Parts: sequence; structure tokens; C-alpha cells
Amino acid sequence: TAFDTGRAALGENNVYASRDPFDRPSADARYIAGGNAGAAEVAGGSYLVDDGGASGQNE
Amino acid sequence: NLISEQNVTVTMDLQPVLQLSMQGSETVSFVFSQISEYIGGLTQYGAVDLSVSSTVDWCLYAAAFSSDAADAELNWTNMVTFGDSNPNSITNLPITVLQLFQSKPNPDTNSTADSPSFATAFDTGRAALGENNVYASRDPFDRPSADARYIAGGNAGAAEVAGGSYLVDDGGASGQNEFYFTISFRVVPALPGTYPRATSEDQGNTDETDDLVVRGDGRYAYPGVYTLNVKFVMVEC
Amino acid sequence: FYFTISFRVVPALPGTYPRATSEDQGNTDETDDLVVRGDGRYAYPGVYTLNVKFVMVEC
Amino acid sequence: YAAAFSSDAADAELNWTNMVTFGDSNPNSITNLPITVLQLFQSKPNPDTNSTADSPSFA
Amino acid sequence: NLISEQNVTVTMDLQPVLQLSMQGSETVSFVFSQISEYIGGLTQYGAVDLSVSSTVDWCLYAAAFSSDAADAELNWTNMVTFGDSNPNSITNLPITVLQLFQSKPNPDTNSTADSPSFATAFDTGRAALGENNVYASRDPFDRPSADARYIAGGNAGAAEVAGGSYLVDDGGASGQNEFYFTISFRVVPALPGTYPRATSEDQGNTDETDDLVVRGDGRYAYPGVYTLNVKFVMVEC
Repeated sequence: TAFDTGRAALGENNVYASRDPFDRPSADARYIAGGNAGAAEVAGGSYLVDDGGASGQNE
Repeated sequence: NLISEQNVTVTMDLQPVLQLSMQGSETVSFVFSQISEYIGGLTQYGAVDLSVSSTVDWCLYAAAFSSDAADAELNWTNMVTFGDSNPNSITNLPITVLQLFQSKPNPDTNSTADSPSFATAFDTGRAALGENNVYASRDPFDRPSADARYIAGGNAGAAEVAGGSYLVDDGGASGQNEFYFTISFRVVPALPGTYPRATSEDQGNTDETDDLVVRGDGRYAYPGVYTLNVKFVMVEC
Repeated sequence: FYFTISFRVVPALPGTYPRATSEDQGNTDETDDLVVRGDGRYAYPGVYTLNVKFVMVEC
Repeated sequence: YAAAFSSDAADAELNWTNMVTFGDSNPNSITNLPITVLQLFQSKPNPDTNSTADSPSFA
Repeated sequence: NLISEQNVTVTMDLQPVLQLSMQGSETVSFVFSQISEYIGGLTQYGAVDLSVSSTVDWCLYAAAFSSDAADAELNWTNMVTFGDSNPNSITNLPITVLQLFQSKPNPDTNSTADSPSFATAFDTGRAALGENNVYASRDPFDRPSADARYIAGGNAGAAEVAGGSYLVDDGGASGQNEFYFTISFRVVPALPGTYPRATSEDQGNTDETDDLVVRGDGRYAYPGVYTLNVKFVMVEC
């Protein structure tokens, strides 16, 4: 979600804070491009190669 | 769709510019020593001029204040009491006594009082009673009512003059013509000692006379000296 | 391969911006100053922010 | 190319991001300034341009 | 558990913003040439106004200093001595003579002196003796005591006003109402030549009169000119 003004959103853009950033965050945390469980994952690929998600910035 | 980008952040601030530049003498002194001066009073022409520089809509007004006016009684500040004593003499002169004449009418006026501004020329005798009297208030730091007198503006949000500067050549020519107001002072006492041109203090705009003969029918101003301060205030509209 | 860009903003003494144009394409000629919008409006005193992105794309 | 974006521009209204409002209030004052206000000058014309708009570049 | 990572370092600085913008005339001149001026004194309205921009809790006070005040004697700086000589004439005028009036009371005050700030209106004669007198100090670069006069703050860490800016519309409306203080100067000499409104110099807030008749019972101010400097200082709380 886009940046909001004032005390309206309170969570949709805040960063994920952790005292140990070298383990998988909980399922209720924020993942940029994935999911905690073994079923919420994105397929392997490369940004340079023209994958299903167009090529370059798109995927 | 390879992307290489660079971003620059632009910050624009429109700081408000509010300037009221006054030229003239910060002390205006009226000295009465001749009989003619007592009966007719000093008329001072072009005592103070005001120039306005602004960015937003502005309204300029003139208010009158004194030490006495701070305690809800709008009378002049008695300064020295010449003489010994007189039962039929009161040292309580109305603040409204001072009369002002403006060289222009109100540019954008929306009012229907006795006179929206000090536009009309000075009159003689008890004829006008309000068209040139000053606006008296016990608190000159708030917007006067819509029936009061504004020099270059109006109380409501629709009676305002556009922003500009007197130096710049605006729609109203340039210089004295639009954003430049010259004010002339006049006080007329009477030979008996009364002030037949004083008006009320509730609004400072009404017509009913507030001279000393109204108060006592035989009173007159005590010999001495008195002080009054005039504030020219411009407020964003 | 070296482009130098100079910025300029021209407000007006009343407070309008007579050089603003449309937003449909950003290239048209029709003026979008505040007098077009209201005929008596002017910019409120204050501060405002805008971001500029220089983007290069493969052709 | 160069594009202009702001927090307001994210919601289909291409106006500058109001930041602080100096002053109290005015009915005839609007805090909605066009994004197009900013003007840019480029030191060169477009090297390879194929367009017929008002002006292909900030030349 | 193969790991590929990239790190970015974020540095945030909150630089303190402390701005005191004064509008008016940096020279305030009182000229006494008439008898009325001598007995009652010039009262100047709206001489200097102060606007405060701040990020943290701040307290604003006004102190008075002079060349003489640098050597532990808080008297005005004698400038020129008009006349020849007089045994019963002393050129040592109290710094406390100058009187200041503030348009507002102290927003957050925790004090029980004669008057926490210059809030009360100007008084006439020997009646108030402290409610409008200036704060005199031989070193104006430290926090005055809790019994002194603060324009917009308090000595302790609990009597402070929140950070803000006069331009921005804060809780206290916007503009003149909260972060904008207008100060009016007034000095009242006497026809004999004394200053019946002068107070002590130990705190500058006490009530005991420090006029010349207290010092000698027949002294009066020597004809001439004198100088005094006023410092408006804002300090983080």
C-alpha cells in the first residue's frame, strides 16, 4: 500500500523489527516477496531472463 | 525492461509576506493655546501614510486604545490636570473624539453602517456624526464587527482586497493610487469646552452624539493634557 | 551522453501559477493556473513537496 | 525521460504534496497546486526524436 | 539455509531548531521635552514583537543589562550630563525603572512571586510596584531564579511550553495567539524628577519601592541622557 498521511494506517508500511534477523519471521510478519509456509513461495527464475512475469522490473 | 533511475526531491515553500510600512511622525501633537484653536480645532493634513506589501488577501483597519480603555471605559488617558478644581468639569473625554480622514474609499467594502470607511471629507458643526470618527475598542487585537470601520478591507471572507505591493505596478496604477493610504487627523473642541462630534462606544460607528452636554448639559473638558494611542492593524482575510 | 538540467518555478504576485498546463499528457498548451479553476484563487501560504524521477529504459 | 510524482499523485490527482499550511484559513485559497508547475530546461535538444507534440523535449 | 543478503545503513539526525525572530525597531527612544511627558512618561504600544520557532521545550525571558550593570551596580548607563552641577542630584537611575507589558499571561507558569510575567496592564501612580517592572540582572546569560519573571516559560523542568512554530496552526490557534508575543514599553518619571515605580535589584520582582526619595528624600534625576539594553533570551527547558 502507498504511504498514508497522519495516524490512519498504522501498520501497512511499517518495517519489520526483530532482535534476531537470521531466522524465518512468523507467518503474521511482513515478507517482501514470499511466505512463511512451504506453500506460499515464488518460483525460481532470474530478472534478466524473460520469465512469465515479463522481463526486468516487472517480476 | 531494465531500469536505472535517479531521483531528486523538490521542496517549495510559499512564506507569507506581510509588511506595513508607515511614514510620518510617530507622535502627533495637538496644541490648543488660542481661542480659535479651541473653538475649531487643529486639522493636520497628511500626518501619517501607510504602505502595504502582502501575498494574500488582507484587510487594514484602525483602532484606538489607551490605558483607560483597558478597563472597559473607553475614555482618553488623563495625563495632567491643569487648574485647581471645578464641580461642573469632568476629565472623561470620549475616545471617539479623534477624527480621521482617508484619501480613498474602501476598495472592496461589503457593509451598510453609517460609513464603511473614513472616505468622506471633514464636515463642520454637528452635521455628520460618524462619517469620520475613529473606531474605539477595548481590545484592538481582534477583527472588529461588520458594522465597524475598515480602512482597506471587510470583515467577511468575501470583502477583501487582492494581494500585491505598492511599489509594483498593479492593476491600481502604481504608488499612491492603490496600496498607499494617507490619513489626516482632526479634532474639533468647542469654545464652551465640549466635543459635539463624539459618538457612541458600543460600535464607534453610530450617529448618536456623545458630547459632554449629553452627559451633564453643563460639563466641559477640564484644562490639561490627555493621551490616546492609535493602532493600524492589517489582518489576512 | 551528458545532460544538465536547470529547474525554474515562476509564481505570481497574486499567488497564481500562469505557466501550469494540463495533466492528461503534460504536454498540451491549455493553461491550468488557479484563475482558470476559480478566477480568484491563489496558492495558500505554506510548503509543498514533489519528487522527480529520471528514468532510462532500453529501446 | 523525466517524470514527476508525489504522494497525492498516487491517487489519480496530480497535485503537489501539501506539506505545511501557513496561516489560519481563507475560503478563496486552495492548497491544490498543479504538478506541472515545475519547469525544466535541458541543455540539448533530443538527439533522435520522432514526435510532433508541443515540444518533444525541454530544449 | 543458503543466505544472500544486502545491508543498508540508515542515519537519522534530529537537528535542533531554535529561532527567535523579532519585528520592530531595534532602537526604542523616549524623548522628554514637555512637562506632561516628565510627570507621566511616554507609553509606547507594540514596540517590539517576538516570534518563536522551536523543536523542544523552551522558556523565553527578558533581562536588562548595561555597562554599569557589568560591575554589580544595576543602574542605567549615564550617557550625557545636561547642566552644570547640583549636590542634591544623583545620576544613578535604577535599571528596574523600565516597565514592560506583555499581551498574554504565561502559558505554563509555576511561580508565586509578585507576578510571574508582565501580564497585568499598566497601572497609575504608586499602586502596583512590581507587576510590570523589568527583570534586572548583572549576568543575563543564565537562568533567572524561580521567583523572577519569565515571558513564556518557567525555571523548573515542569514549567515549560511545548515545541512548535507560530506560522503552523498549533493547538493555540495560529499566528498571534500562541507563539507570538507583543511587548509594549512604558517609563513614568515624576515632575519632581523621581521614579516612584522602581523596585529592588536583588530579584527584580519584589514590591519595595526604590525611587530616589527612598535613597535621599530630596534627590531627583539629573538632566541628561541614559542608555539601557534589553535582551530577549529563549532557553531549552
